Amino acid sequence: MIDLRSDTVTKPTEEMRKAMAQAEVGDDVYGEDPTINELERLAAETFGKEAALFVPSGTMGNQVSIMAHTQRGDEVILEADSHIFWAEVGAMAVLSGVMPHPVPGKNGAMDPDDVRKAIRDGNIHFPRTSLIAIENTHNRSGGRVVPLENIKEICTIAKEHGINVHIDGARIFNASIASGVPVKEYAGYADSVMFCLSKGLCAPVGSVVVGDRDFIERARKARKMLGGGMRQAGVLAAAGIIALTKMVDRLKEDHENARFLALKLKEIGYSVNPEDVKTNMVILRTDNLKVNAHGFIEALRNSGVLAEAVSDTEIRLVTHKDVSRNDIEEALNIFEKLFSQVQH
Amino acid sequence: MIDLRSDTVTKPTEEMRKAMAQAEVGDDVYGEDPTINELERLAAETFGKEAALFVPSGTMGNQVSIMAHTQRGDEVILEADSHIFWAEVGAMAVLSGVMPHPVPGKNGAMDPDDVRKAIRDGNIHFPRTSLIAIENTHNRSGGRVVPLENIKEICTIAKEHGINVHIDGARIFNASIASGVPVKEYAGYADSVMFCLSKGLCAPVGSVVVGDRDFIERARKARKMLGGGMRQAGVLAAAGIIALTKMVDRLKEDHENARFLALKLKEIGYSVNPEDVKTNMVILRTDNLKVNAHGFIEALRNSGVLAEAVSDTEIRLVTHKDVSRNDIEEALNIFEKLFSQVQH
Amino acid sequence: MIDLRSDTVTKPTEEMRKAMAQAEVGDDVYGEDPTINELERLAAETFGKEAALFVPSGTMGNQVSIMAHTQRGDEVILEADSHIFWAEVGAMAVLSGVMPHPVPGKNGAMDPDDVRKAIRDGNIHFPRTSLIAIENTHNRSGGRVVPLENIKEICTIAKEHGINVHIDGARIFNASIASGVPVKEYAGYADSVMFCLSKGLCAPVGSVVVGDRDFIERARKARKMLGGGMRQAGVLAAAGIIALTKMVDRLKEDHENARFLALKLKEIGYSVNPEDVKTNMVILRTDNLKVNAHGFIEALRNSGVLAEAVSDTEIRLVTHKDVSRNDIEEALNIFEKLFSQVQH
Amino acid sequence: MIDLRSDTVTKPTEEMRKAMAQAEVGDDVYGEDPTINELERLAAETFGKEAALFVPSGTMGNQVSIMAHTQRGDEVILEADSHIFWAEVGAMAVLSGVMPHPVPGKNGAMDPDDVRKAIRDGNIHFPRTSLIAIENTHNRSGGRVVPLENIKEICTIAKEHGINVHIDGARIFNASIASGVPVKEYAGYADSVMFCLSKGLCAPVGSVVVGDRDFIERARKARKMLGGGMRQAGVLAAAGIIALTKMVDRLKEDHENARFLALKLKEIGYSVNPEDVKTNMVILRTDNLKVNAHGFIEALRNSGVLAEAVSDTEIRLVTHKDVSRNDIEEALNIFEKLFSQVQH
Ligand SMILES: Cc1ncc(COP(=O)(O)O)c(/C=N/Cc2ccccn2)c1O
Ligand SMILES: Cc1ncc(COP(=O)(O)O)c(/C=N/Cc2ccccn2)c1O
Ligand SMILES: Cc1ncc(COP(=O)(O)O)c(/C=N/Cc2ccccn2)c1O
Ligand SMILES: Cc1ncc(COP(=O)(O)O)c(/C=N/Cc2ccccn2)c1O
Ligand SMILES: [Ca+2]
Ligand SMILES: [Ca+2]
Ligand SMILES: [Ca+2]
Ligand SMILES: [Ca+2]
Ligand SMILES: [Ca+2]
Ligand SMILES: [Ca+2]
Ligand SMILES: [Ca+2]
Ligand SMILES: [Ca+2]
Repeated sequence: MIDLRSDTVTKPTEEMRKAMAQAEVGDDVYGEDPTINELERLAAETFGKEAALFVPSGTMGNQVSIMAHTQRGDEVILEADSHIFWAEVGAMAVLSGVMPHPVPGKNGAMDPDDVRKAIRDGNIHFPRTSLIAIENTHNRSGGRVVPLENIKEICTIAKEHGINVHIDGARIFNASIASGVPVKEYAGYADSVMFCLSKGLCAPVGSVVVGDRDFIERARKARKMLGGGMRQAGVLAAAGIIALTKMVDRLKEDHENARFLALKLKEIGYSVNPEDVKTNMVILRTDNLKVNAHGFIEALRNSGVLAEAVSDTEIRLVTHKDVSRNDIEEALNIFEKLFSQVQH
Repeated sequence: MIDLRSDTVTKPTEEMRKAMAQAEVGDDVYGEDPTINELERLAAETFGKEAALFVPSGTMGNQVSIMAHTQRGDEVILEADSHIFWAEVGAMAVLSGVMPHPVPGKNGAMDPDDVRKAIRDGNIHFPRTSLIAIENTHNRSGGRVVPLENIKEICTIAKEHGINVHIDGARIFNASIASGVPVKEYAGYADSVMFCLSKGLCAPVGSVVVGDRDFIERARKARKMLGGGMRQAGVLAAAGIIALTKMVDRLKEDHENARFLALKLKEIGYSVNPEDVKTNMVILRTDNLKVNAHGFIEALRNSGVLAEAVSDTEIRLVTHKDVSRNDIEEALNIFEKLFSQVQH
Repeated sequence: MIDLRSDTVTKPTEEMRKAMAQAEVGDDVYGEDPTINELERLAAETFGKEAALFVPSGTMGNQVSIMAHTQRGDEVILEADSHIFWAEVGAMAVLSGVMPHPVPGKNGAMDPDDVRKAIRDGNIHFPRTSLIAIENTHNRSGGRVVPLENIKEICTIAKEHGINVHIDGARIFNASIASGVPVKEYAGYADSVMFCLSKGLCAPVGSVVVGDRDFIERARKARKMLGGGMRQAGVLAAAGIIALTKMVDRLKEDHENARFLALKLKEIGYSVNPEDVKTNMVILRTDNLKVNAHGFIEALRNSGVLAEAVSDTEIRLVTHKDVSRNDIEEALNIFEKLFSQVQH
Repeated sequence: MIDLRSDTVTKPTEEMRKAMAQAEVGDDVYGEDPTINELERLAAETFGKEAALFVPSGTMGNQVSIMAHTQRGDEVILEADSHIFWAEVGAMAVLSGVMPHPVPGKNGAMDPDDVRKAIRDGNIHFPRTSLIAIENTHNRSGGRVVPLENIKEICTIAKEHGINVHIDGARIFNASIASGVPVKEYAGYADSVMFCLSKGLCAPVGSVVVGDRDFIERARKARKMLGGGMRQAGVLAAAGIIALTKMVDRLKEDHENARFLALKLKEIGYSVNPEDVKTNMVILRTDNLKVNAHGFIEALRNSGVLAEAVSDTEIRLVTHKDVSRNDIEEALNIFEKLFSQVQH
């Protein structure tokens, strides 16, 4: 099977497996795991922030950030197709008692004027707007890179109102590799950033939240409440340090493989826009096929290629360390064989 | 002052004042207030439902309905400009732990195909869609009437998936008067309807939720939790019986006054669409004026007319029993004088 | 029927009925109801506070106070048998996301040393203690009066830790009449007090929260969220002004009737402690009877007397304006006849 | 340092470190991690249950169980000193919207008659009792073993009412070793059991929830919402399998070391009851010392022994794999040297 479903399926490198076996550990509830502590120090340093917090998932990273930024009855502005709204189980309503205010963007970029219009006036009928969340890269639109200028303008709006800014940077190193913007420059326009270790950077488990000391203290207590306060989690942090410090540069290979995949899919005749492919994701539309996305996914699966439908007419293909150029070429031979069987 | 801010400002009639003074009362927590019990009986009968529940506000009516229809973490589909999302203080997230799924409609009518697309499939990442809310009339769009066929098709969609349907019928009698659809007919396509007594029907306080016996018992316990469990509330229900049984027919006068207001505002030169005015509300746009909506609201207030801005470029004018045709004519004179000094 | 179930069953006086009929009203959402505004002014003045808030029930009064005093995850210290824990539908957990810390008291008075021990230290495992609630009079223990020195010492403890203090003063005027302590004096040791109009003071609907300006504005927004934001509620406030200004002194009659009831029940042979009866409630124990409290309640109801069991072995009898000494004498005759057939 | 603070401080065995490095992993969000899957199969088999769910902490295990057993506004009966109430950050109120009903027990055993009395009647004022939680062993009382007969009688009560039963079995294998009761026999009297891998069984991270298939499916979705849905968590489950299958028998050594510690502390002159010591915990009281528990903890820390104060007059000592008999003897020499310096 060639697995193009997600970059979460990456398996740990040999260096990571060794580091996990040899990890120096302690009880993180007492702040005594030295490898967790070093991962958090490195993460804060990398992002230009005072403090950092390891969490067992990107979902938890986002939700403790929302909890630490908000009070009950607040409203959170976020992009209408972003992960926090789409695919985090409604946690923001249950855990934090906040409402989402979905703003449809273009490729993850909310028009700053629409962000302005979404902020609630001080009026007894309205929730209090206390948080704006930005996702970079933006998953649903195809791993698109949100321009730094968009983040800067939204930060400017937030400072005018006293509103917190959170970046869902699950794939912020993919954004950085594609744009040349260092992650600490994105992070300078936010109060908090969540970034994942367990996607393209190939750690088996985890993400990190970075921000100011007082915010991270609140987020750490939120983590305890949600159940993310682990014991000898240095076993995980050992792999996370390798992910953060050694696995960023090679994300360029995933980007090259996704672009090559898209170029050749277009040549075959599929509805793909290679010009849209800036990081490790390709959106393929079924408009010129007689099957819908779900039927094409099943046909691919039966032919040895795993992918996911993100709508009835769109499939998402995701590259990562565990699909090589050889694997991409094999997948393309499978896509080529299938095209005459599914074309309209 | 000529008050076009809202139809909530209606004061009780002399008949209502007499009825409140001599209301037969009892302790509603024990179900022993005879006037509450008769109002609920009349309301259930009027709407063709098994049971009904008096509440002190339309907000509480919507929120106990949401609580009784949902579990924590569920999603509620509703129109993106509907009152439950716009102007109920984020209560659905705080009180029920549910997420709104805002669907932008056309004049309050969500496209049924967009409703279909908004229902979550059963994946672990997604909330469970358990409720669809429809607002009729639709406030923000200008008191617009949602077509019965829209409500009917959404009811069919909901039945398929085992999803509940709630009508926010704050102004459902205005809708009925304008469409000719009996309120019982609207209500047959919903599990619950909230309708207000304290707006155009001129009661001083309250709304009523109608629905099935088991739903209403759940909503009654939700009412107790939220603090709507009153004692000798028959004082209020006495005016409510008069509102429900005697004040519906004259809503036609409010509609005629709103249509007259809109026609004459257009003749003066203001940006109004009299063809959009089907019940008791008029939207005026400030696009051809030197001031925005907030500037115009202040100019109007200084000149003796009260209205509200619903955006930076739109004001909402609402007619009701306590603005006569005389008052509308006087307001139009004020609008005419103001036009030369606000015109662009 | 002779109704000893509760003092909530009080019906409005003729003076109240006239006042409701001619109440001067306005839209309370705009702060424009003159009778609500005067009731809140009188209430704040009576209790020595900056501001006040009318609410439709004592439950809502307590719950908006909790919301305005707390953040999600906080803990609220309160007496283990107090109404907020016992009989407010778990609202503090649902609406505010706070945990109760029940402290068993003696006659409603929590030992201040137990309050000290219940305050959480700052550890990551513990909620933040942000509120202490005191109930005076204390309902479940038999309408008992919490000593002023208890309230004073708990106030000192709370001030030390920056913890808010709420008095559930549903029956604070009963406490004041029995103790000689002015309600303003009780209230000076609390941040907020909720007191009821709809119990012994005989208004048909409502309670009032008093406190600081900023707290009351937070509580007013909480009221909007919960659905207590009414329109022309001056109809209710007119009766409330009469309740607050004219119905306090005669609570002495309720106390005398309760004490007479208890003395005569003991003379008959029932298990009652007349020395415990300081306001308008009597606890009767069924330990020397063939029936339990529920069996005795049914026997009483069949004989024309309404009361409530508060446990399997205890019934609560409550006096109020609508049970005269004549009615108490008639109830005692019924109790005497029943004794020979229920006695053990 | 001799660390008697907790059994959470256990470090992974050499066999665990090897197994983590060699773990066969996959993406647990897709159910594709074979080592997680095998751990869950083994756990369900061991406890006689249909299904099992790995979680990153015991706190998360308890809280997803509460979420899966309850609806908003429910009440949970639990022992007044149990971990869910004492030390889980008020999560049950925030995450599930439920109230605790603390019942003071004797050594973790709630009197079944008190459990009966705590169940709420069906009444509009009351939350719905839907869950009873039992903790075995009971931490705060000194690692005490709850008798099987207590669990059986509480199960009997729950079946009469349709109430769910959850065992907080963080240390259920310690209970089993001490009592001879197999864990699947305890579990047969519960709907769910949470047990920890990361305490005495020496895994670095994690716990497991066991129960019926439908309950575990709900708990798995709760885990996704809280942020416990990890990716290649087979690295952790590899150690967890060794913990579950190889580390249970040697808990007897921890019990022998705790009993030896207690016997010799009593001989030295400290206020310890060796007869109370049935598993791996010892409570030492400071009643006969001139210092309180906090001062004694600091004196111990400065002398090379780590422990924790659980009140102002009580310290808890906890044995585990990483304190040997040699370490216990060294700690006792330190306790002996200190006694003349702190005795009253
Ligand atoms: C932008 C963003 N933010 C947060 C998370 C939550 O991170 P998690 O809780 O899964 O560790 C994710 C997870 N995406 C998983 C996925 C699956 C298939 C294809 C692509 N992506 C995310 O894309
Ligand atoms: C559709 C709808 N649903 C619920 C409510 C809540 O009802 P309340 O809690 O206020 O009783 C309202 C209230 N509209 C008040 C208003 C003010 C100004 C202009 C127009 N309308 C509503 O329009
Ligand atoms: C101390 C206290 N606080 C708040 C409330 C809530 O107030 P409500 O939401 O009902 O307006 C009550 C209500 N007691 C009603 C009752 C019934 C039978 C016998 C005695 N009392 C209360 O005693
Ligand atoms: C009975 C019980 N249940 C759940 C948990 C939560 O498990 P956690 O979320 O920490 O993995 C714990 C944790 N006790 C940690 C501790 C520290 C010091 C001394 C003794 N114990 C527990 O004792
Ligand atoms: Ca900032
Ligand atoms: Ca991975
Ligand atoms: Ca239906
Ligand atoms: Ca009105
Ligand atoms: Ca104060
Ligand atoms: Ca009354
Ligand atoms: Ca069962
Ligand atoms: Ca451990």
